[PDB]
Amino acid sequence: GKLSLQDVAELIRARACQRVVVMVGAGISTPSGIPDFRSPGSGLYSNLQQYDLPYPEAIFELPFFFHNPKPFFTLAKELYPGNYKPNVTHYFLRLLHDKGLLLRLYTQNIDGLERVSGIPASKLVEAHGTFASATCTVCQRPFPGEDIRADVMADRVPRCPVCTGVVKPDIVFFGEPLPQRFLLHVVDFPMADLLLILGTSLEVEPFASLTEAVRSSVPRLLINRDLVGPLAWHPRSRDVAQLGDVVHGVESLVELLGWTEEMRDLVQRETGKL
Ligand SMILES: CCNC(=O)c1ccc(C(=O)NCCC2CCN(c3ncnc4cc(C(N)=O)sc34)CC2)s1
Ligand SMILES: [Zn+2]
Repeated sequence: GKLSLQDVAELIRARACQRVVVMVGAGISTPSGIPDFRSPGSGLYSNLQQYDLPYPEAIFELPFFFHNPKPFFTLAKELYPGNYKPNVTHYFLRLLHDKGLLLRLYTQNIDGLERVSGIPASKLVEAHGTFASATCTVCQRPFPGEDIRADVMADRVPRCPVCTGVVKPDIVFFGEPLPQRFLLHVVDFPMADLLLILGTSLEVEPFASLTEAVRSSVPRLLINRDLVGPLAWHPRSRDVAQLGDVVHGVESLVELLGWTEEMRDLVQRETGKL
């Protein structure tokens, strides 16, 4: 350091960074048409009427859900795969994976767009869960998300064929532990050679501490509206910030990498398929 974005693009082009750990949050999917839930006016938590919620947290609370699962299932029908499309940020991470450089992608999002973009499940830590599978709330039988799709789209509350309990998509609700796959962090963070943080400032724990868990010389590259959170509170000499609009930050890195044409082709193939 002091490193630039171009310096990092060169280390990626040289394949000196081949165990990239990526952490992403809400800021990467606003260009797909999903506002952060906290956005005034447009965000889930400011639209209690269209979900029929009595206060915003209730949508991810287990006792409310048991009392009335319909608000959560309205969200599930909106966020279920096929409604929103990944954007260039997600396709960039797909390209990182197709090139052999992605160790893990840790996502705070529940929109499932990393998996839609074609990154395999084994590369993802969906830290707040996923619509891609569901579990009986009573007997714990697992179901593929496709298996409750028809119910979700027809506004029926899916039921378990063994015990008749309600079947809930595998979103982690308030107060529940993170998914067991979260503890891959123990193995992945000491091993990362490049930490890439997109569309989140990682203020909330246990994510916040993870930013310090990479080794001393690992570059940490933040592509985010602003430099806040733990990278700001405790800067390291190989940190890079690319601020402002995350799509422009990522298009800029894609060009420095020489992947712009390869990105255009990938986005054409995929949005074809969708
Ligand atoms: C420490 C043990 N458990 C925990 O720390 C937690 C368990 C459950 C937690 C929780 O917040 N559950 C609700 C799901 C979250 C998903 C991400 N989230 C978001 N907030 C704001 N905007 C967005 C946008 C999202 C998207 N685009 O998918 S997710 C999300 C907050 C609710 S936090
Ligand atoms: Zn059951």
